[PDB]
Amino acid sequence: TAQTVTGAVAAAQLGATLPHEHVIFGLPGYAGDVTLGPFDHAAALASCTETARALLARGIQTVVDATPNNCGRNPAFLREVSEATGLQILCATGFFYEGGGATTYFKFRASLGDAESEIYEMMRTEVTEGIAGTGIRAGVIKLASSRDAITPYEQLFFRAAARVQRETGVPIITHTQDGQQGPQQAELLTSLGADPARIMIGHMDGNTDPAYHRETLRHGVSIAFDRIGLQGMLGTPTDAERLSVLTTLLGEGYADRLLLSHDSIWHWLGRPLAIPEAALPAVKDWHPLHISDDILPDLRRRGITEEQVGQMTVGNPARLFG
Ligand SMILES: [Co+2]
Ligand SMILES: [Co+2]
Repeated sequence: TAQTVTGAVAAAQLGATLPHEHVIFGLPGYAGDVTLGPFDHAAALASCTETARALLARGIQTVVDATPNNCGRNPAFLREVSEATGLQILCATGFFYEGGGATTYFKFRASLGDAESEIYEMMRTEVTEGIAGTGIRAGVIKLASSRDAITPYEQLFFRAAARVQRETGVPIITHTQDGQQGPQQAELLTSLGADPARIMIGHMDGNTDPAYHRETLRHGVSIAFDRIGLQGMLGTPTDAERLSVLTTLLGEGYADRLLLSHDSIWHWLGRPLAIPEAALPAVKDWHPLHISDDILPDLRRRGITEEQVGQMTVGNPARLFG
């Protein structure tokens, strides 16, 4: 079964799934901006339930919320959104690339003792028992790595996650930075005995060389083109380039290892931030209805079959998260 924020759910009840999205999200530091950018709970609930309804209208029955522990993750809010709409939501346990922000805590602990075991205990507890005393369990572990390497600090989390994966069977989803380190993540996690049929290497659409994807897929893992709609921001490809690589890989029989998502943020934490005019095109399709309305029909137009589409959007998530 999949562990969702409203309880366990049968694999066959997951339905069409978006496997990497952010219902709410804050970059590390947002909490320090609380005076002028506090959480507007009513406004967030309204906006997020509206979005959940739009997804349910499109046949989407489950979303995997990939928000790390230090980026504003809020299981009780996700449960409110789920209970209000019927949309099934899985949440994550993990911390963001370091790299990234809010890293000083476990880096310091690592310097003074066995941080891997501490991380392992957090992950295990949040997967098996619950988060922050609420009884809401994480349904996926979230890992992230930097662009130029999986750093020794980041590896603490990879080794702790592999251990929890061996003991519980929990799925693992990842973040890759600027289209790098996919093969290394897959190789590291598999070498540690993690189950490749429960690993989704993320942000693989960030690289436009099919050979990079094929190398990752070699480890038996799945890969997600999960920032679909985010176009030419800070090195991201366009969707057209994404789909060009995807059609190639589909044509090589990889449909049962490919997944699709947006990495969208439905409500931003902190003060609202205005998108500069020049950047509007990059973010225009970066929202969770884009795959349903624009992408899937475009793949069908291209000769991708209904069976293949259902494999990416329903078959694979059932197997990976269920
Ligand atoms: Co990410
Ligand atoms: Co993300």
